[PDB]
Amino acid sequence: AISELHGPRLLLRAWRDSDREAFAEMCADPQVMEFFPSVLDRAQSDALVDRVQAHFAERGYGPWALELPGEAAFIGFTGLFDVTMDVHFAPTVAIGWRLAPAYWGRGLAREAAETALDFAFERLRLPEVVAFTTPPNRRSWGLMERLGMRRDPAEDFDHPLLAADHPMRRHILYRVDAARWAER
Ligand SMILES: CC(C)(COP(=O)(O)OP(=O)(O)OC[C@H]1O[C@@H](n2cnc3c(N)ncnc32)[C@H](O)[C@@H]1OP(=O)(O)O)[C@@H](O)C(=O)NCCC(=O)NCCS
Repeated sequence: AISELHGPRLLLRAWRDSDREAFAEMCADPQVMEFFPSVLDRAQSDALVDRVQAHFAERGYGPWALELPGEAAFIGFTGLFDVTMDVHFAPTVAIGWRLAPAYWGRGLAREAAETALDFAFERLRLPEVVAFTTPPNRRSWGLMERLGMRRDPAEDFDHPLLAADHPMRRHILYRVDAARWAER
C-alpha cells in the first residue's frame, strides 16, 4: 500500500526483491560511489535496501526505486527521507538520488527529483525539503541548485555519523521551502 508517483518518463515505486541485484551492481560501482567513503558489498547494499523498505513501512514515502517504463525496470533511486541525526537542520525531510551511470546526462535525476518534491509540497504539504552532499560532488549539488534549492555556505557542517577527522566529513546544505518551490 505504497503510493507510486509518475513523471513523463519515470515511475517512482516501492522496491522489489528483483531490484537488489541491479542496486548491488550500482553500490559496487566506484563511479557511482566516488563521493562516499567506500563501495558496498552485497550484504551492505541489501542492508541499505532494508532501511529504505523500513522507511516506506513507517512513513508511507522514502527513496523510491526508479523504473523507466518502455526501457528499464530499475535505474536507481530518488526520493524523500526523514533527517533525525544530530545536525543543526534536524528534524526535517531531505531528498537524495543515486542513478546507474548509463542514465546520467538525461535529466532523469532532475525529473525524479521534481516528481518527489511535487509530492513533498502538494501531497505531504511539508514546509521545506533539504539536501546535503560534499563539495567535490559537483553533479549532486549542481542538481540541487538547478531544482531551485539554495545554499548558505555558513550552514556547512561536519557529518555527525563520520569521525571528527574523517576526510569526507565536510558537507554543504541546500534548502527549498514550499513558497520557493511554488515560485519556480
Ligand atoms: C547526482 C546524480 C543523480 C546526477 O545525475 P545527472 O544525470 O547528472 O542529473 P540530471 O538528471 O539533472 O541531468 C543533468 C544532465 O543531463 C543533461 N540533460 C539532458 N536532457 C535533459 C533534460 N531533459 N532535463 C535536464 N537535463 C537534461 C544536462 O545538460 C546535464 O548534463 P551535464 O551533466 O553534462 O551538464 C548522478 O550523477 C549520480 O547518481 N551520482 C552518483 C551518486 C551520488 O553521488 N549521489 C548523490 C550523493 S549526495
